[PDB]
Amino acid sequence: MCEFIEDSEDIQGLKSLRKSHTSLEDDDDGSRGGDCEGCSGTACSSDAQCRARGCDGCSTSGVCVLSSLHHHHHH
Repeated sequence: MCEFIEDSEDIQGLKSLRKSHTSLEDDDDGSRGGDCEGCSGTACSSDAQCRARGCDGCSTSGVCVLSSLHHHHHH
């Protein structure tokens, strides 16, 4: 679902961010618009899903990060 979350930019039309502000963790901003831009704790076998995460890539360690490929990736 995505009706009042990545849409947190337009508080003009969507003030449904009120209940998101309730947890007092909305102003962290991390989970507003780009909650997926710093995965790491997302284990990928394929980079295509880190690509889909908007993160960057699967690394040597099958994690979703800015993949720094040290001599290709056997994963």
